[PDB]
This record gives sequence, structure tokens and C-alpha cells, in this order.
Amino acid sequence: LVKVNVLVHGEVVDALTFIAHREKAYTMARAIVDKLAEVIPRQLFEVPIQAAIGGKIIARARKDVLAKCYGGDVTRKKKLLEKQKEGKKRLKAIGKVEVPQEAFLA
RNA sequence: GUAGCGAAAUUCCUUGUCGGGUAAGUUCCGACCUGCACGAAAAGCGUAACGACCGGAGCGCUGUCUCGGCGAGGGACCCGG
Repeated sequence: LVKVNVLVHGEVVDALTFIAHREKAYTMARAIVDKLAEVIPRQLFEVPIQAAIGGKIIARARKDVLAKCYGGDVTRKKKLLEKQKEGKKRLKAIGKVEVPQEAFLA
């Protein structure tokens, strides 16, 4: 029966996982795990909430300023491209919570 | 770098998260504090009244727009110059 869990950037997530018996691990993985996407996205980080059932992960479930200095500089584009790129590393980390549970449970 | 204020006639990231105001808002208000790059005399913070200033919000009244319709007269037209 084991105890198939799940993963979601954070940890422990809502409150799933039971007992994956008879390959039942991935059996429902591509099902429940792929919970659409919590209906709500919250931010543009795109956290990857996998399924820490008991591995070894299993399941596998941003402003637009860049184009404004138009017509040139595959240079300066990059300059302003890194600015926000740094936030992600400082966001997902500092941006505690990021847990939008209590959606539909499906 | 004290106080004090803070995502503001400064916050890149980045519509930043919580909150409210509204059907739903990157607008604004409130706090939030990671102050990229605020800061004590190139003060700031507060702040009455005053303002042909910027910002929201609501009520009113209501052809901007929802869709116009007709009229009025001065040209625009034909002839005369």
C-alpha cells in the first residue's frame, strides 16, 4: 500500500497521499497530481509542485517589459532581462507561503 | 545613517504580496519592509486653511458614447458681379 505523497515547491502541500499499492503510485499520479493547476496561479514564478510520494519525485506538473527597446540590442535586452531574472531567485525564496490551497481538492 | 517615513511629482525586478473601496483594478487609498537607488538644511516629517494642480470615489442632472433624428440660420450650389 505504501504512502504515495506529492510535491509543490513548498512542502507537505494540502493534505494528500495515502497508500500507493500495486504501482498505484503513478496510477493516479497523472490524475490527481495534475490537479489542473489549483485554478489560481498567483505570481509568475511557475513553482513546480511535483509529487514527493516517496522518492525520487514522480508526477510532473513575468512582466513583458523586455520587448520595448525595439528593433535592436540583443544586448540591452539582456540587460533588462537579467534584472527581473534575479527576482525569481529572490522571490520564490523570500516569497514565503505561495501555498494557494483550499481550491477544489480535485 | 539615529529619528522619521516608506512599492510616493523616487521600487529595476515588478501588474510585490496581504487589505479595502467597487461584478470583477498594473488606478488610488493602508499597512506590510528585502530602503536595486530613501535620509536630516540640495532638511524631512507632520500639517489647518488656500489653490483655475495631479488622483480616485459617489450622488446629481444629463444625445459624449449606447444609435441618432430633425430643425434654425452663415457659407458651401446656380445665376449676377
